[PDB]
Amino acid sequence: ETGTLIVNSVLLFLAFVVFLLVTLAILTALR
Amino acid sequence: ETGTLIVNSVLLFLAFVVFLLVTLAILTALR
Amino acid sequence: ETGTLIVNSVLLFLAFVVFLLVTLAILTALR
Amino acid sequence: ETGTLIVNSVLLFLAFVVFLLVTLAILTALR
Amino acid sequence: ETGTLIVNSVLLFLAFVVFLLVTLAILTALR
Repeated sequence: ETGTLIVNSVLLFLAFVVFLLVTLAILTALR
Repeated sequence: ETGTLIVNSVLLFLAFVVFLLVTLAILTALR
Repeated sequence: ETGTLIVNSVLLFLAFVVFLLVTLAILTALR
Repeated sequence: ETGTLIVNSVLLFLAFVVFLLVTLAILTALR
Repeated sequence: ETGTLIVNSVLLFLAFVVFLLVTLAILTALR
């Protein structure tokens, strides 16, 4: 009906932050 | 009534990203 | 009124996944 | 109107779990 | 219509906590 439905979906984008964390962790561990 | 109810449930899938983080961490620590 | 109210609460369970991450991290660090 | 509005706010408390993770990580790294 | 719509957006701020975790992790790893 409105963006109110997409608002929750937008939050779902937080899943990217997780890979960001591993990005730094792997940047030092490599293997 | 509508998917609006499942939308929140979908976000719950974010729980998988957590194991993904430990996956990389354990891939270097093993033990 | 309906489970729609509990749906958000259910997501709150995600707080457990956090301790799960530290569980593996501490399983290698111990101290 | 009702707690339904606070329910989402309650979930926001999950922000504490994040510091909990760093707490253990820093407990071994110190520096 | 009301803040009820912004409430979900506010939770989105949790994305900051993720960088906070890497902040401590990188504070010890540097590289």
